[PDB]
Amino acid sequence: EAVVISGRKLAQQIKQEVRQEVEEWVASGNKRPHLSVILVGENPASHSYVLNKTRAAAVVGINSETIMKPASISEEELLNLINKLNNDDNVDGLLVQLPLPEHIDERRICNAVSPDKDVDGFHVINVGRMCLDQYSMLPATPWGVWEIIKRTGIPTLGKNVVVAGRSKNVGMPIAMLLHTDGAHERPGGDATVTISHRYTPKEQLKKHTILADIVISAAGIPNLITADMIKEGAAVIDVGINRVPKLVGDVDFEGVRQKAGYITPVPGGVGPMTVAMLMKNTIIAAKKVL
Amino acid sequence: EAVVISGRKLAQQIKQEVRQEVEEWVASGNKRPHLSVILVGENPASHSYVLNKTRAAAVVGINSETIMKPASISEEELLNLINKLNNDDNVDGLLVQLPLPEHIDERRICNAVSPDKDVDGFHVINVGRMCLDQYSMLPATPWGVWEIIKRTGIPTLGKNVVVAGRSKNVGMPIAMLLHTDGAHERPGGDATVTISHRYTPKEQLKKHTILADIVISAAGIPNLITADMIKEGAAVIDVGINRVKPKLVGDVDFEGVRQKAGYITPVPGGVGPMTVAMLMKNTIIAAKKVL
Ligand SMILES: Cc1cc(C(=O)N[C@@H](CCC(=O)O)C(=O)O)ccc1NC(=O)Nc1c(N)nc(N)[nH]c1=O
Ligand SMILES: Cc1cc(C(=O)N[C@@H](CCC(=O)O)C(=O)O)ccc1NC(=O)Nc1c(N)nc(N)[nH]c1=O
Repeated sequence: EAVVISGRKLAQQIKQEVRQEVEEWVASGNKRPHLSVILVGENPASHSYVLNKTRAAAVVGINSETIMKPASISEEELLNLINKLNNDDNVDGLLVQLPLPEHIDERRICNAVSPDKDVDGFHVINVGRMCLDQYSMLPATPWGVWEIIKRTGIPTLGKNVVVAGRSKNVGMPIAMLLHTDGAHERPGGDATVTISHRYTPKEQLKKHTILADIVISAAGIPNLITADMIKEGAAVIDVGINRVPKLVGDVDFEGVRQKAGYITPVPGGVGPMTVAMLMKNTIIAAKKVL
Repeated sequence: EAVVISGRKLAQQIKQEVRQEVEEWVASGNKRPHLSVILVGENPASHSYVLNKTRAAAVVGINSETIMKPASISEEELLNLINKLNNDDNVDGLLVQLPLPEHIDERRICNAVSPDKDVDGFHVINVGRMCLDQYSMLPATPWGVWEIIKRTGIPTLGKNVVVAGRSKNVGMPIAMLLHTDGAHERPGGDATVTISHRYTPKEQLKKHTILADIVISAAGIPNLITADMIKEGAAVIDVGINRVKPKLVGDVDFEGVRQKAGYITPVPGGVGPMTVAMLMKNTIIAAKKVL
């Protein structure tokens, strides 16, 4: 039967590392880290995820504030607010929660956060440095998927991996982290990564996943990963979070639970790892390590 | 037998289009374009390739110069020279031929080239924008691989593609272009892409290539790709150039794969000349200050 990897317990340890690093940093004379979160509108999942992020900040010793603005805000007003925070010497990390209303250019907003405060890793310089295997702020969900793999001890070097999805914030960074060189400034997993997306016929997904030692699902389709697509003993990691009055991942949990070696549940899987790795990035930003 | 795609022929066509675009740019009352290539050291492959670039410049009506420096120059001296050329209004495109000596940080050098003169697409901003499917200077060899595919009508949407190699200048951009969305600012191929590299076990590589409608080899390994790894009718594009009496071959077993592939590029006369052609396109793009 498949080990159900506990995302809640792993994030507990990571957060414990952070609250210790933060306390050593404060004890030796430095400012306590501060994270600002800008939240636009009333997406219930957004508010819920921002709340998780600020609860986690408080219990690791990081100060935080959530600036909530109505969905009717103009792009120029958001860019003013971003620029004021970029110049607030108290603020170490600044992130704008996505998605943003249709009339606001998301990519303009992301590049307007100064890269030293860009704990999300969404600024184009952070994306480019990540893609060159340089030291960077790693985006939180891809770094969480990576930490799930590394702390569970699942090998990646020379192994086959399939990512479902190519979004610039989740799927593509996961694929980048997993195929790249262990020896580089920012190490990678040295795996053999296949990238599928909305134009991958399901038949051809199955022919690649049966070869996969690690299937990573970040598409947002319920029941996309089913037991006949996974080989015996493979690790399956569910980034998708779907509402079907219930919440489920992209994997068919019960069926793949029999077939797989490892699996991550939804909720309680990658979710709390996203919040944990954002805490790492905030203290990294407070140190001006980069 | 397989259709052999002549990269030499396609590149000379494209050079012709660039030439017409330059003459019109000049006839409209604009400065003739100028490309500067910086060459460090005496790698003979590097010298041969820069010579091919400056020849193509002359053919398409672009002024050029190669500035050769000994390998013993310092990083600071290269940056002084690069800053000089960034500030020369006569200079439209500027590239530093890779690889550089171990004491020169390649990353710092590529980021030192003004992004508007960055005809290699190597500046971290161009890399970042390419990886977000924004408009950017595409690097030359990946763009040549893309043109070979598109100008031959070889379809990519929903197809399986395997890239052998993951270098930031060649294999990674090729895999980024091929797997990304046709509907974004800079369109992608919408393919299903597998990236293999030096730790991919040869038997596992084979288990992917057999599903592949396109195989692209940028590993630098003679006879890496052999006819039993390829499915029938597939396209096989040989990015590698290996020296193996001295002879030049690709990563692909040309004669063997010739029999099962639907398409194939030769080495030499394949991707190489396409690299030089797309650099001419990027230089007229840079001269026009379009990005
Ligand atoms: C998907 C997700 C879930 C959770 C979470 O808390 N998941 C729990 C369920 C708890 C519940 O059900 O409420 C679980 O899965 O266990 C936290 C975070 C994210 N993802 C993001 O936050 N992405 C993101 C973004 N949208 N914008 C910016 N700027 N940066 C970002 O990283
Ligand atoms: C690999 C290659 C081959 C040829 C070529 O002429 N091939 C012919 C004959 C080969 C021969 O004459 O031996 C053929 O394949 O037939 C031209 C160009 C490159 N590649 C590069 O130049 N890459 C590159 C780089 N190294 N540094 C910077 N800054 N920018 C770059 O784009």
